[PDB]
Amino acid sequence: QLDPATLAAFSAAFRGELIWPSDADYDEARRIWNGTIDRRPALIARCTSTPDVVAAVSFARKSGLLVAVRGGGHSMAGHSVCDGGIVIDLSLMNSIKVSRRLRRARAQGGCLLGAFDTATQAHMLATPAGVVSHTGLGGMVLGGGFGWLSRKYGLSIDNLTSVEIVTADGGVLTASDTENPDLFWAVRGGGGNFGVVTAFEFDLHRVGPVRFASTYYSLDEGPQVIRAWRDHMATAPDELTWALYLRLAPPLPELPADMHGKPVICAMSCWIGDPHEGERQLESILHAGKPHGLTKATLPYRALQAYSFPGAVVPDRIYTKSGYLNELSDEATDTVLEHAADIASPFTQLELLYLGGAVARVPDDATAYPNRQSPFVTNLAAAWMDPTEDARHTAWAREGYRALAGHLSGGYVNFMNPGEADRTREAYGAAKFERLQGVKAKYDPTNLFRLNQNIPPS
Amino acid sequence: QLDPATLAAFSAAFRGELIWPSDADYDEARRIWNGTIDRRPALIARCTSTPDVVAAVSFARKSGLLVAVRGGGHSMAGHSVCDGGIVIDLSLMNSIKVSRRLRRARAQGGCLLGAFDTATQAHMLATPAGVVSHTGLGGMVLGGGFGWLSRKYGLSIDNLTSVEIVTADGGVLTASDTENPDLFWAVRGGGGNFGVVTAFEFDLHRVGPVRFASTYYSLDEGPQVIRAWRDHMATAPDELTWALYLRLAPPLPELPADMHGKPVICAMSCWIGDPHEGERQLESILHAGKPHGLTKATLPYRALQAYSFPGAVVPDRIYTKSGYLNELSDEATDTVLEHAADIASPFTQLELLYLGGAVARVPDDATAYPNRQSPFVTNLAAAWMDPTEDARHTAWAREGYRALAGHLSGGYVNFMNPGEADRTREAYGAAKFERLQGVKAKYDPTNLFRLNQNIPPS
Ligand SMILES: Cc1cc2nc3c(=O)[nH]c(=O)nc-3n(C[C@H](O)[C@H](O)[C@H](O)COP(=O)(O)OP(=O)(O)OC[C@H]3O[C@@H](n4cnc5c(N)ncnc54)[C@H](O)[C@@H]3O)c2cc1C
Ligand SMILES: Cc1cc2nc3c(=O)[nH]c(=O)nc-3n(C[C@H](O)[C@H](O)[C@H](O)COP(=O)(O)OP(=O)(O)OC[C@H]3O[C@@H](n4cnc5c(N)ncnc54)[C@H](O)[C@@H]3O)c2cc1C
Repeated sequence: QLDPATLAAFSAAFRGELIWPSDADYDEARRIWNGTIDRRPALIARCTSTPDVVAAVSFARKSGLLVAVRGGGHSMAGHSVCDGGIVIDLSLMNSIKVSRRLRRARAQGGCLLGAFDTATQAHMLATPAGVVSHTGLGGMVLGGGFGWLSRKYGLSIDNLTSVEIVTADGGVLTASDTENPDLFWAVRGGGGNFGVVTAFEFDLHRVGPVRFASTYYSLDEGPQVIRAWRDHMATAPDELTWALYLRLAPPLPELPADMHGKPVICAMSCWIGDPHEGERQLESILHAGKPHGLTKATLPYRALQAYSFPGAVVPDRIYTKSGYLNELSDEATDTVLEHAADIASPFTQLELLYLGGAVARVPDDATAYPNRQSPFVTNLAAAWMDPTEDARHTAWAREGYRALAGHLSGGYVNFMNPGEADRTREAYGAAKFERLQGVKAKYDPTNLFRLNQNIPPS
Repeated sequence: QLDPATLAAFSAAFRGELIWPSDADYDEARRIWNGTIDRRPALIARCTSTPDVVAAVSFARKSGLLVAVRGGGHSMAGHSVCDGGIVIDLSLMNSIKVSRRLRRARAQGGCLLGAFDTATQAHMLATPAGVVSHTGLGGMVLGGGFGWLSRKYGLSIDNLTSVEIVTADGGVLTASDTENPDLFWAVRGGGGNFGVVTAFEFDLHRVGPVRFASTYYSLDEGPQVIRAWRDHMATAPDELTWALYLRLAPPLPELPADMHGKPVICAMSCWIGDPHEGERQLESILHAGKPHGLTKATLPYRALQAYSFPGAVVPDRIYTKSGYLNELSDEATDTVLEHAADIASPFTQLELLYLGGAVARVPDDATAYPNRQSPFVTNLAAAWMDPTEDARHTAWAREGYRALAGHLSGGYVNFMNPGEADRTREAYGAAKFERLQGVKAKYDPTNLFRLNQNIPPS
């Protein structure tokens, strides 16, 4: 229940659409990618411009409404919808302006990654981002953003040159390396904690065809494959990216039918560079076990981005446990394989990513992103359909994480689950957390923006 | 030179971005995909809403400025930029709202196809459109729209249920099967003649992974290959799509070095349905010649959409000559193969497409789109870099068209080049042209919207 004159001012300033609990499209509009999050906002505000976002931020502040901000809706913690507050929904703000000559993209805060990649790839350009096309640019970038171009070109934030952001007081600011640089440091890794980013500006790279391979190894050869991977990646050129996704084999025709539904290692790899050299490089890492269901192709970068994940199934419910590693020992490898063998849903993956490369050459305190120096990421990404099965899949992720606890440190804020609100200090570390609290105290002293991996002020 | 009060009235209502000739980004903003078209507008109005388009249309009408309308800028005739007028530039109106439950997408008139496919594929949904992701949804749909899903699900227009359209008098209309149906018939194939479409609504289809192959055949085997293709497609199920792209072989590692840069047939095919049936279906048509550089993949639809074309290179300059055929005779085939052997540029293709299927089952009078009953499309699509070579690549497409033209009928308005303004009556046929002229008399009597394949009123 809201103050009528304040609501009137808000509606008058707001050119976008307002979705109320009684409108037919409220239920669909309040659903986010993590279907285990069922929440009922008081109001959904579909913003169409920066002044729309200003109006919405101001209205939430005057009304005392809990603020959720939504880009693409992919929050693994469920942060983009609230019970009883306002959803500042940016999904209609999807435009990208690309300069081919200047190698620049200016993208609104509601963009979906596939819209961005399409727009830059019209000119054979790109900048690093995540591997699934319908992820939102917004939350991803603000937490760091990594994927197929990161070992070559860094995190998304390593290519961000400025933002336009609406702060909790209703003001609009530009943050860059030369203008409000403390805020610029903080948004590069600090999440939505300091305001609503309504435009991101990135430097772009020329990225022609990329030689790519995806294949599946039997878990019988699991030890030799994973050891080959971790050995190789410690000295591999930045141009090679090679990731392992332990999962049940999808029922696709390139795979023998007797392997369908059984745990396997799906290995995906690419070479950012000359495709003839890439072919040589990928053949050099494809044979540590027998590759089943091998697909090799020379792909436009936009098609590489659109390819993940084999099977093309969107799961309804998810639960993720994740952390970094500094090393992947033989015993950690057996633990990984032991829990991979117990995967139950065909949409679960136990992901082993190797970052390093350009990501680790950025000095640690240049941004708010922690753990550049830990090259391994393990993500126990449980995903399933049946709501009566939540406990069994959640358990797989939780137990696997616990079993590897001796090897795991830190944690990517963008892979954190709904129950992980207190992993924040550990993820960032004490020095970064303290600096972030100081920027929080300057720019969001009332913690208006607290549906995120939250950094309280002071 | 503009009346101040008229300009002030525009600025009072307009909330978008203006680009003037002295502005930094003028030169990139006025460039369109057909780089041979070098024109200099008085003003680029980058609209961000339906009221922006209303103000821009009324401003152009009141000011006497010639109106260009831009969606993705892919006009093969160069229609989306004008000398001395206003470009009503829709590229920032890129938002797509998808309802998974309703299997509906509402897309703004400025969307790029890859933005649209990213948004629908977030819900494993799709609807037919062209094969290159950076194509604009607006000009494509308005001329009809065909691609990988068309044999199965029709043209884009066969999945179109309504539009929001700003007409030349500045009013906003809805056209659907229930509201202004006369206009609705016309916008489904009649281009931007009737007003600026600010929103399209589409029915969507559930489209999971699709089995896909691309391979290259030597021109030595051209005759048996093309004859096998035309014979197979005559009775093929709707679920198989199979296209031939004659071109120079790209210098990719999957192809033998001795074929790089030589004329070949690039055959691409896919099955829209079960991927195991798809594998059986494609294996059966892959071997009409010896398949070199063979890539087979089981792809998310969004990645099939991002795949075209092998080499992933964007030409600066293009020149197109196209038509339909009712049958592809042996004599036509020989001519095709003879002119393909003369291809000079690595970006040129001679395209041989087979539509039919669900496109041909829509009654001919049901939309403004002509030649549903001709299943063959040939497109001599010259593309290149160096402006000093225009004559040699233009001559190639002209002479191939002339040597085939007796077998050709009609022409897709979206493949017309800048010198084909005179092909309009013939492309549409007498009946459709006459009905379109009456809709023109009703909705754009002053031909404000004449930078398109134009239908003058009455
Ligand atoms: C299928 C899938 C694949 C993924 N793949 C990758 C990957 O390859 N690499 C990677 O690094 N991450 C990846 N992620 C994680 C992703 O980075 C996070 O889920 C991220 O938060 C997604 O942002 P979003 O805008 O879609 O989500 P949302 O749910 O909308 O928002 C996430 C958070 O950011 C805030 N927020 C969002 N937009 C804005 C904005 N414009 N301004 C201010 N705050 C904002 C929200 O308030 C919230 O705290 C993936 C996630 C999914 C579900
Ligand atoms: C590389 C490439 C690949 C292609 N592939 C295919 C394909 O596979 N299938 C296919 O069917 N076509 C294909 N096309 C052709 C495409 O359909 C036409 O070029 C179409 O006109 C492109 O639309 P656009 O919005 O990008 O172009 P623009 O240059 O922006 O516009 C084209 C015309 O439409 C008008 N217009 C654009 N948007 C609107 C709007 N919202 N309301 C009113 N008028 C509007 C413009 O005024 C102009 O007359 C391809 C084109 C290219 C260059």
